Amino acid sequence: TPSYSLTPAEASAVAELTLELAAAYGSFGDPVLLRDLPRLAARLPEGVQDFLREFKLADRHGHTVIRGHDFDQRRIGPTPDHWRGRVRPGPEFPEELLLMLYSALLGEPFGWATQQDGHLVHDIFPIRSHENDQLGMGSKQLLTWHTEDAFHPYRSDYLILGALRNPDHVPTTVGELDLSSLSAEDIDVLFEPRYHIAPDESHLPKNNTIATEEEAARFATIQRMIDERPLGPLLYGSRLDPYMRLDPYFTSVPQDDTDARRAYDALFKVVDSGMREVVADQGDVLFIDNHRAVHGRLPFQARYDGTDRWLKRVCVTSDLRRSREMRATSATRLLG
Amino acid sequence: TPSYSLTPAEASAVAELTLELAAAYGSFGDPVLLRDLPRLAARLPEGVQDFLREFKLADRHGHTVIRGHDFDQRRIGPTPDHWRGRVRPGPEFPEELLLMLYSALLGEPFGWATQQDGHLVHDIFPIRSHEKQLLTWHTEDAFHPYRSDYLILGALRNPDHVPTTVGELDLSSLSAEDIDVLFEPRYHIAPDESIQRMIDERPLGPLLYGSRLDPYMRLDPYFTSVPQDDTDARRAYDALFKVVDSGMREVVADQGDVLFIDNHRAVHGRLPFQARYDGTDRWLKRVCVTSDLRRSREMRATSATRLLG
Ligand SMILES: [Fe+3]
Ligand SMILES: [Fe+3]
Repeated sequence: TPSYSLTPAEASAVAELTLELAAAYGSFGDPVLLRDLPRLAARLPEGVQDFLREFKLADRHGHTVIRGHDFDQRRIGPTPDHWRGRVRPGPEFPEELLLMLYSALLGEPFGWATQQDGHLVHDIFPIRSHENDQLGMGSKQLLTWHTEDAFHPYRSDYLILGALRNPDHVPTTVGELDLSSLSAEDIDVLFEPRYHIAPDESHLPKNNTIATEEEAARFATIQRMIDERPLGPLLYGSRLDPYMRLDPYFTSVPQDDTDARRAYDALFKVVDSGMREVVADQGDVLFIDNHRAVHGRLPFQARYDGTDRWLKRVCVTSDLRRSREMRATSATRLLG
Repeated sequence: TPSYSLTPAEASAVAELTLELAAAYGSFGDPVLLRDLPRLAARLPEGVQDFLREFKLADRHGHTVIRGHDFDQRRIGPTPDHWRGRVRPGPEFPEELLLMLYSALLGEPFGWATQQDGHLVHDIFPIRSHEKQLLTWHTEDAFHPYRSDYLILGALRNPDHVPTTVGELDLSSLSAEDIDVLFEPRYHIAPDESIQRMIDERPLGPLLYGSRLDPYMRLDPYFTSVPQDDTDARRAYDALFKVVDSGMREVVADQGDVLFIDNHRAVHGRLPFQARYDGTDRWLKRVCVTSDLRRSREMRATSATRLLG
C-alpha cells in the first residue's frame, strides 16, 4: 500500500497555506470558498498533488495515507464535548480547509442534510451520551467494517479521514478484495443481481418530513428501492479487478439461492481475513476508496476530558449532479 | 446566457501557456500529460477558471462561451482534407491542449475507441468524401448511460459565422402531468452504429430525470420511440418535443470562441453550410467530458484508458 511521507518543508508549506486560507475566508458558509477549492488545492506541494492524482487514476489500491502534517495542537485546542453548540468555524478550521482541498483533488465534497447539521466536514470524537452507539461519535462499541452507504446509488466514492489527534494510537480497520482468493464461479455470481442491500435507517423516507410534493419527489428513488426491493450485485466494473459494495449488516442473501449464499460466504471470508489495522496518527490523512475498500473502527476507552481522539471526515463524490433529485437546490451539496 | 470575454492579456497568457505545454509534452498519447492536466489547468488565468467553475456548479445554463482566444492562423495552417491517416499531433496542437485543459476543469476527457481513430480531440470540418438537408438536434449519445456530461467546442475558424443550434428546456410550457410521465421509464432510445459485450438489455428508460422542478434531459428524437399502447407517454413526448424545438437557439462559435455545452441541460445540432473545400473552411475541435471516468470502467479495455469500446 503506497503512502506519502511529507518532509518538514512540505509540512510547513501545507500548514502555512491552510492558515492563510483560514484567514482569508470566513467559513464554509462562503460559496466562493467552495468555488475556489480546486484552484486553491493547486497551491499544495507538487509531490502531494501528483501523488493523489496517481492514486485516483491508477484505480488499483483502495486506500492511501499522507503522513507528517503539522497539526498545531496549541491552536487546535481541546477535543470538544459535543459538535452541537460549537462556534463555527473552530480554531481547527485550517485542518478542515486542508481536507476540503484534498477533496477537490479527488472530486467534490458532499454531505447528508440530516448529519451533523449538514456540515461538509464531519467531526469524529467521543461523546458521552453516544457511548453505547456504533458510529463515529462512539468509543466503547466496535464499528464493524463496511462500504459506506452500500445500498445508496449516490454513496461516497472516496472518504477522507484526517487525524487531528489520536494519543492512544487507535487504529482504523480497512480491507480490500484479494481477487485471487475467490473461484471464478463465485466472481460470476457476485457480479449478478442476486442480493438485497437494505437501506440504513437514516436514509428511510419515513424518517424525513412527509410534507409537500417538493420533498416527496426527493426520496422517490429510495422509496422505490424500499418498495420494489430490487436485487443487485456485490461486485461490479471490471471482472478482472472489480469494485465492491459490501456491508454485511444490511446485505440479505435470498434463502433459495444456494449459489448466492456460497459466494457471499467466500467473499465475506476473504475480506474479513484481509482486514488491516491502519493507525491514523496525529497529522495523518487517510484516503479510502469506497468502491475498493471497506472500513471500520476498533473499540476504545474514551476519557471525555478534551484529550480524546479526534478525526475530521469529508465524503467525496465524483459526480455531484448525479444526485440532483435528492438535493433541494442545484447549489446545495447536501443530500436529503 | 453568461459568457466570458478575454482581455488581450488573458488571451496572451493563454496562448503562451498553450505553446509552452505543446513543446513540453509529446501528444495526448503522453500519460504524464493526462496525469498533469488539472494541475496544468490551474496556470490558466484565474478569472477563466473561476468562470468555468461557476458554470459547472451553478447547474443553471445549457451552454456558455469563452470568447477572444488568440488562435494564430499562420501556425494553425490550412483546414485539412480528412482526419483519417493524418499524423498526430499537427501544428494546431496548442489549441487541442487548451480544450484538454478546460475539460480537466470540468471533469475528465474521454473518447470513443471506434470514432476518429480513438483520438481524445475530435476534428469537425467539411469533407468532400463524406458529402434537402433536415435540421436535427440531439442530446449526445442520449441512449448511452456513460454519455458525455459536457461537450467542448473550440472554433479554430468560422469565416462565414456558421452557427450551432442549442436548446434548453422551458418547464413553464409543460403541464405537471406530462412531466411526471416523461420522468417514468416508458421510452426506448435506440443505439448507434458509429470480451466485447456491454450490449446490455437497453430497455425503456425515462426522458426527464433529476429535479422535477428543474429537470435534466436525454432527448434524441430520431432514435426515440414510445410503446404504441402507452398513449399518455406519447402525448407527453410530443409536448416536450414541441417545447424543445420551439425554444432552439442559434449560437455562433466564431474564431477564438470555445463553446461549452451541458449535455444534460441542452440539446445541440449542426446547421448546413456551403463549404469552399480549399483550406479556409470552418474548423472546430471537440472534446468529450465525463464527470466520472470510473463509472464507465466495464466498457474500458484497461484502467488507464479513457476510450470506451
Ligand atoms: Fe461508516
Ligand atoms: Fe453530436
